Amino acid sequence: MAKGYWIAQVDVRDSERYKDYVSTAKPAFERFGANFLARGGSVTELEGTARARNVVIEFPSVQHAIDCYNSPEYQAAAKIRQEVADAEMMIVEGIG
Amino acid sequence: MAKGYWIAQVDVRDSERYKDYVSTAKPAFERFGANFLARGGSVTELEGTARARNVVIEFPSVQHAIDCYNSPEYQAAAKIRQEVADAEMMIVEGIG
Repeated sequence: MAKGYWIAQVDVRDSERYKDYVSTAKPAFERFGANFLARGGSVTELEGTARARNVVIEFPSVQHAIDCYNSPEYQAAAKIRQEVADAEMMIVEGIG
Repeated sequence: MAKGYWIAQVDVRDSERYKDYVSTAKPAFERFGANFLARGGSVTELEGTARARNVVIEFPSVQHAIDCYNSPEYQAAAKIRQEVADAEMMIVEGIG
């Protein structure tokens, strides 16, 4: 399979409650083989404005990434994030 | 040494000229150790609106990625792209 690249771009509103999301999402990420490539590292804006917090996660497949997002655990954690942060999130299929 | 992740999110108006950008960008990418992880692969939108073409390039370091972007070669190619597409581009530092 091609890898699935989960990419999240995030501006955190409420940093205390954002850790609540990070910690309750973690079991879903681990169950689905999340390989974290970047999590909130230094951002160099080249063209356009970037959100502050950028995350790139490699999954064994797009389907692994989708199932993780859809898991009861991730879905519950996401409720938290959605209230305390603005984020665009997507899965891009890796090269074949 | 942390990797540099060049992430480009692109909506292309003229695919024909965009191909000219890709091929003229290519020697710069090669010079600076670009390892393409995703290159316009299908997008699953999870939250918020994605641009159609999304590129994830792994570079040996953030400085490699920056040097690639600032090189006369890439900058010449980029002018084609800036004419024919809307794009956000950034480098995120890998884990570390």
